Amino acid sequence: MPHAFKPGDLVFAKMKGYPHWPARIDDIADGAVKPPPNKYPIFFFGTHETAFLGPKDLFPYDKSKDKYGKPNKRKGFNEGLWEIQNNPHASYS
Repeated sequence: MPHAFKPGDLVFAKMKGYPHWPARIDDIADGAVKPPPNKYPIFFFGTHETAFLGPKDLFPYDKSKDKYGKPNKRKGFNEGLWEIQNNPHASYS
């Protein structure tokens, strides 16, 4: 059975006006800004951007990839597909 989300989990993450996007739950570095309560720091593959999202907008990657893991015209999306499949745990700093 599922646990709560944890750093390193792979997802597609949804935000308004954007397709379901390949992403991971990030750690918070010592000294870094902490997320709001009940939100997680989401790192978006390809764009390398970060947003704070709650579980309603996080779809586990294994279950969802068949629906959401197809090429998209949006900037960064296809690079992000490569990252989540091929090196989802690397430093992209």
